[PDB]
Amino acid sequence: MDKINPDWAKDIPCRNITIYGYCKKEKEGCPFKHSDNTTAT
Ligand SMILES: [Zn+2]
Repeated sequence: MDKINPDWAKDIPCRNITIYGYCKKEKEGCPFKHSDNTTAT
């Protein structure tokens, strides 16, 4: 599996958001949907 559609990263929370509650590297090529604006369940 070499092709990865954004739908994959957007379905997997980054350890940053999960552990640090923030992904300062989000601005970088860090994979996953790091959404820290729309706080939802
Ligand atoms: Zn990240």
